[PDB]
Amino acid sequence: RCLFVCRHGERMDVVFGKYWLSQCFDAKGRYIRTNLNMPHSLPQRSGGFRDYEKDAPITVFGCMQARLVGEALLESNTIIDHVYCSPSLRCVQTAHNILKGLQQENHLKIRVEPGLFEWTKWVAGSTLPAWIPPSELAAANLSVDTTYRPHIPISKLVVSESYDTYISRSFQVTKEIISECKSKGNNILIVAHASSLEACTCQLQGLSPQNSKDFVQMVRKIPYLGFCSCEELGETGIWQLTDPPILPLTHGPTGGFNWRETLLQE
Amino acid sequence: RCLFVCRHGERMDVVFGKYWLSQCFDAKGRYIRTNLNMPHSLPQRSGGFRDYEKDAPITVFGCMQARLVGEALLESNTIIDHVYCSPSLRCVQTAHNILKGLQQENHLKIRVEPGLFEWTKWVAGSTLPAWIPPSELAAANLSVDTTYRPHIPISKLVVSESYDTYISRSFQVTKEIISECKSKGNNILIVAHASSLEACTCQLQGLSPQNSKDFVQMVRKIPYLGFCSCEELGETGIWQLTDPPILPLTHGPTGGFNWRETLL
Repeated sequence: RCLFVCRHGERMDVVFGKYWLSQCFDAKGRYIRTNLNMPHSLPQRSGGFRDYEKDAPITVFGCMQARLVGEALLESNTIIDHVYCSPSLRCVQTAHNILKGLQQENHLKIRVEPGLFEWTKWVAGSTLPAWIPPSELAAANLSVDTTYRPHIPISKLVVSESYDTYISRSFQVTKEIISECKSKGNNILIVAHASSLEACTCQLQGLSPQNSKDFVQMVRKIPYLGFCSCEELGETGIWQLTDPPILPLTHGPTGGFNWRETLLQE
Repeated sequence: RCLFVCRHGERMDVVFGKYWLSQCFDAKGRYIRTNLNMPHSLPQRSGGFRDYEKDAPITVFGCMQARLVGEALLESNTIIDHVYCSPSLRCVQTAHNILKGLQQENHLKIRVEPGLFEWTKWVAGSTLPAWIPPSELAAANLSVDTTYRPHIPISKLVVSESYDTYISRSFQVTKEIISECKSKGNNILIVAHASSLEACTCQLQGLSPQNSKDFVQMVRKIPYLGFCSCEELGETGIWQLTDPPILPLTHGPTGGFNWRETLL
């Protein structure tokens, strides 16, 4: 048995900055493509385009990262029997595109688990992002399981949550995920956040969590699609981090370029 | 008539650093893949793997950057009638993958022109990179024209070249490129270096070049696949930079990750 945990792909809001909505949406709040790193379309959301502010999508290159990981899993014959993700759109889109690369997009149905959402301290304000429900995610051609009953529904998350609460629910939900997949296929994939890789696996392995200051510093090191593997040893039944079955993915930037501001014109 | 000039895609040596060869090659100099941003294979080179040191390939993401641009050109209904590139492998690979996006890889044949190589002061040492000749590039399934007769062959390049020489030969070669494509298709694509966007278009437009320092500082701003367009106004015959027919491409990094070092 193996638990794979990885981070979502490149985020639109990180690339395109504080006012990224202005690069993606017109005066009427309709999506527009102003860069090749943006897709042809984005889902309509119940509260309009500003719902994207606390729940940004991945980029085209975010999609490509996800697909490269899926293809690498396929190429290594790493069979994924179940896939879960955080309700964050970026996590759902990442999971969908791993499935594409895996060529399992018509077989695997992604189980959206609010339990896997990151520490709610990272959310601005006193309300949660307006996550797109699984029924709408499926309507947007993301391979989500609309029949999945989450272990920690949105109703059970609080924005006030302590670090301890975040680690504890991550431990709790990870055990419930493993428990329900037992004897239903060896490999489980979680697609979530930078913080998830340690939060989902720390107490699973019997380890004590770090203090929150060291935790936050560490979490800043997890690249997009950062990928870890936590295996259950048959002999002892103990879970332990091990080398993933795929190579790491590393690439650099392609910076912003305005030809008028740079090339000689006079 | 339009002249499009763009930079090659992401470079393998830039991503993986000074000791990048150690990440791509084994004790016998055979290519090894140790990262998903590395391709499945690299061409066999006459002087072995160290020839890559001064002539690095593009990465997987460099290829994807190239194909995206090609796809955008196809979507914009922009027809590329001729394509030229620097002999740098990164430029050739980028040009090929642009053709892939255009779905023109079996019709267009890339014209490898050493005149489009960048300022030779960016080459370490006193010898040029051991560029892979067109017949070998074709053998590696890159869509290169093995019959193209370059306007500035490798034999004509000087490793010790001055800035003014680089700017002048860029002007010279661009004019000769334009002249031989006249009345045989309206749009020309040049796939080369950061420095080529300006060097190839400056004097073409009748402009005075910047000094070498301001040139270098500007050159540092040009991203991978950075794309400009220089159009010939039909009324006057004056060439001028204009808005490209495709959107720009901007993305961030996905840095290194050692799970042993970072995770509990």
